[PDB]
Amino acid sequence: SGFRKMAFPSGKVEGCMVQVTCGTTTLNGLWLDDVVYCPRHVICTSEDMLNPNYEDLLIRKSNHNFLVQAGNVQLRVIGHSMQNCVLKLKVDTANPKTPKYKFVRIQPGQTFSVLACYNGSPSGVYQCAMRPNFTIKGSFLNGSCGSVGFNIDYDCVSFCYMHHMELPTGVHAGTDLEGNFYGPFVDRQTAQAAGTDTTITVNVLAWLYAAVINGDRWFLNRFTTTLNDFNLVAMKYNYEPLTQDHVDILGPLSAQTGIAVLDMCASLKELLQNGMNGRTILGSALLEDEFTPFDVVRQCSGVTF
Amino acid sequence: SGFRKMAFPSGKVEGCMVQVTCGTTTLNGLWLDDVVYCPRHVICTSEDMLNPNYEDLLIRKSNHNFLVQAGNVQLRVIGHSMQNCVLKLKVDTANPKTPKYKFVRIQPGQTFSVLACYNGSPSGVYQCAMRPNFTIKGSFLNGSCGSVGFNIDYDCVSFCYMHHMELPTGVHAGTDLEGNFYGPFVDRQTAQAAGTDTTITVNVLAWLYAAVINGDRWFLNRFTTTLNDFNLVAMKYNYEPLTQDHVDILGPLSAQTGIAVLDMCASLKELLQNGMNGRTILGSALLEDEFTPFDVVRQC
Ligand SMILES: *C(=N)[C@H](C[C@@H]1CCNC1=O)NC(=O)[C@@H]1C[C@@H](C(F)(F)F)CN1C(=O)[C@@H](NC(=O)OC)C(C)(C)C
Ligand SMILES: *C(=N)[C@H](C[C@@H]1CCNC1=O)NC(=O)[C@@H]1C[C@@H](C(F)(F)F)CN1C(=O)[C@@H](NC(=O)OC)C(C)(C)C
Repeated sequence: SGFRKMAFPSGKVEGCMVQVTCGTTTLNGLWLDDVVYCPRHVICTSEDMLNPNYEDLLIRKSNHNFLVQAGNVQLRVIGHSMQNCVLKLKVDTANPKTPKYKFVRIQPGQTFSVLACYNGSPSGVYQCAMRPNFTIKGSFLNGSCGSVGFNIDYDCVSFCYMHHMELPTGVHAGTDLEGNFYGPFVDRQTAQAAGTDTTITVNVLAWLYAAVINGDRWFLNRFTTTLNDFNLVAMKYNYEPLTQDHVDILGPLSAQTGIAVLDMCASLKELLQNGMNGRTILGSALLEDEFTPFDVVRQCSGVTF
Repeated sequence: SGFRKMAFPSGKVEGCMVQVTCGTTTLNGLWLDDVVYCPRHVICTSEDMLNPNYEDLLIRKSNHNFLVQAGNVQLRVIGHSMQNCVLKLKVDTANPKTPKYKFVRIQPGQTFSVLACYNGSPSGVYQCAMRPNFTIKGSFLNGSCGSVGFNIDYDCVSFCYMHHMELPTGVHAGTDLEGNFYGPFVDRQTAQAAGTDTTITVNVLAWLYAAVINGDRWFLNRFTTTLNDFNLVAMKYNYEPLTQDHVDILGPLSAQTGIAVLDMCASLKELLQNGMNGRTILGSALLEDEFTPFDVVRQC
């Protein structure tokens, strides 16, 4: 029993973290086989950030301008190239600690673990959901760029995120491992607005099932609702519209507790209109939306890697 | 910017997790040098648990009744001894992945990372605080016993907790790595009550500093308070009394922000008396007490 925000064990990702220095900028790099991936803004000076021409900036750099350090040993850069917003530095040594991996582009609503790093040394691990407006609510300071987001499938690490910048709301933005930003953001220090955020309805439903499995039952009522009727309420409270795909994804949890998805939607519908009235659910005074139906199932089956 | 409940990187501890089986019971063990540490209740049947005589039960077990596995490698058990509520299994191989380590008994109010494990394999990592009543609010299922709590200081792993059981209220109990339970608990399946819990006042203040460093400042008022008057209010709302030692520990945060501890206690006094009025601090609708001043400084 008990329900907690839990991150994947970071060991396999810790063995891939290196420090990448160019000029006065020092950030983190991901060393897989004989390539070190890092954000391309590492080649900028504080002034360049305002409006960089990355192609021209990279032309002025050579392999000797990139100081790559794996622990106490310096790695030699023998080639460099730019793939979207990512810099790929070829090194002369392949990472002997390279795990089985893949590069994946996650969807909004999906979660991942972030291994926050500074000077190529891991400092902490936490779980994030990719918000519907393609930002993340992380904890990142100067030097944290190049820190990666990932999920594990027993043996294989699916790298889905690399940290690049922080936006007005204190929210974070970054790319997949091919350098394509999530959202409408650019790696330039100019004002940029993230869209209006929305609550991940399917994740709130998943978390209400986790509450039932754990003994928190007070919010359960005898009503049901239509996917269409519920969406009229969800739109008023800024919740993402619920689809049949979402209902099918929630099937395993619904089957385990014997509570139908439309029945849980009716319980959620009343929680949005009447509020929680000072009561808590799983130790929280708000409705949580950063647990996927898969995060809940994993923590209700003991899935190991 | 951003403030998150963050666990330490688990790689160093993952290399120490092994599977320990005794009869039909399978749980986790901690392999450091040539010794595997695990809960002593691994030797119990579902029947023994109700009222175990561990001394008599362990007498009936030999080294061969303990199967220890690290990955697909079988470690040969060549010795066994019981220290308090912990079993120490001597194996024929020293763990080559043994980090620099120490065993620590943490104080109530302090935090640690838990590497949750099943079948000797790591499942996930989360941060916990040892409550004033010596329980933790974890996420542990059947087979999670043996999973450990730890802190990391650069290269050294300070192991502070080993999971043993779940209490009537859904909370968790366990021992330090010497087998001594935190709190009044015993490894027997009988009803046991954890005391009335209290809020960790020094941690709530550290979290208020974290909020100000992040731009959440609506709760900051122009008032100040004394230690004696703040403690009169804190007593009413079931908070631990704030001491000069607590004020001293808040020093680095107080200096980094330029906000006196007694000015922050006036903000906290008004938050307790008037309530939060549906507002949030760092995305939370309640006052959080599971971040120590050190946890906050580490992320600021
Ligand atoms: C990477 N090491 C940092 C991480 C950043 C530091 C403060 N909080 C964080 O998360 N990344 C940067 O400093 C980027 C690099 C520049 C750019 F993104 F390429 F343009 C600007 N940086 C920013 O994050 C800026 N954000 C911004 O311009 O967003 C539009 C700020 C935070 C203003 C320095
Ligand atoms: C260890 N693998 C489990 C962990 C437990 C299972 C569900 N969630 C958990 O935290 N530990 C146990 O099953 C212990 C072993 C027995 C004893 F502690 F040695 F006595 C009893 N177990 C319990 O946790 C029981 N709790 C209990 O009796 O508390 C007083 C329960 C959870 C009732 C099986």
